[PDB]
Parts: sequence; C-alpha cells; structure tokens
Amino acid sequence: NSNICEVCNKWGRLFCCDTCPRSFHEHCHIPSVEANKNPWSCIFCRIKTIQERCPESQSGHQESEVLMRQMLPEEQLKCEFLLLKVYCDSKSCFFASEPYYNREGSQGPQKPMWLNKVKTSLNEQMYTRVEGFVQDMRLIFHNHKEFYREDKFTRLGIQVQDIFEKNFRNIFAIQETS
Ligand SMILES: [Zn+2]
Ligand SMILES: [Zn+2]
Ligand SMILES: [Zn+2]
Repeated sequence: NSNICEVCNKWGRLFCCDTCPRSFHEHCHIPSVEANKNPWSCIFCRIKTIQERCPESQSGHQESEVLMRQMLPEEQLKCEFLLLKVYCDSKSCFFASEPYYNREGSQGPQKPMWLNKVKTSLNEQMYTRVEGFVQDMRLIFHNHKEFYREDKFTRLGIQVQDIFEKNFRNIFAIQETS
C-alpha cells in the first residue's frame, strides 16, 4: 500500500485498501472510513466494480437524463466519488470551508455553498436526485466567479470547476461531443 493519503498526499493515520494499493486518512475518504469491514475496499475499487458488473454503463449518456436520476445507492456512490475527486486537487482548499464576503465593490452571494457543506448533505442523504448534488457543486464556483469579478483570483474557481466537470463527464459516462 501507499504511504501517503490518496486525497491530500500527506502521511499520518492511514487506512489501507485491501483490493488496491491506495490509502486514506479517515475523513479524506468519502464516505468516512468504515469502523470494521475486513477486507475493506475503497471508493475507487467500488466504482470499478460497478463498471465491471455492467460494462454498458460506460456507453454515452445525456447530461439531462443523468441529472434526473434518483439518488439510489449506485448514484449516491458516484456523487461521493466525484466529490472526492475535487478534494484530490490541492486547490479545493479554497472551497472547502464556509466562506465570508467583505470586499469593496462586491456583494456576497444570496446562497453561499462550500465543499464541506455538500459533504454533509451527501452524508445525511439530503439529495433525492443527482441534480441536487450537481447544482450545489456548480453553485460553489458560480458564487466565486461572481464575487471576485476581475480579480485574477477568479481563476481558481475556473480551475477547480474544470476538475469537477471532467470528472463528472468521466464518472457518469456523459456522451462525448465536439
Ligand atoms: Zn488525507
Ligand atoms: Zn481500493
Ligand atoms: Zn449488466
């Protein structure tokens, strides 16, 4: 197994996947690493199993159809993994915790959002459809764009949104287009 956390790339108290070489801090893994369960398989392994049990799940889909899906166990898992993939980028640190807004010439967003709030929302099963999760994810970056305006710090929002969107297209097998 790896000697660093797959998500945050640091050493520490790590739990090791029994089916691949990755390791995680307890609360870096999503969901949080389970108390018992020997063997334990990580979320990367659980996602791989879904594609193996249904190879056709990787044929192209329309985003509109994906969004309307109910959050049954396999969609729930896919959203948890997509969220994990955003936390894997070091730039997620800017969007992890509850922000605040006091900038000359800007007003705060009507509906603030942040990655740890989405994490809690997923953990507490508050999303009934994929759409709920994706809307809040996209809201994070939209709020950032709007608030920071022409400051070059807006680019962080763009960069972390691009990570989200690529992973969304991959995980949910969105039909490739030009
Ligand atoms: Zn970690
Ligand atoms: Zn694994
Ligand atoms: Zn099948």
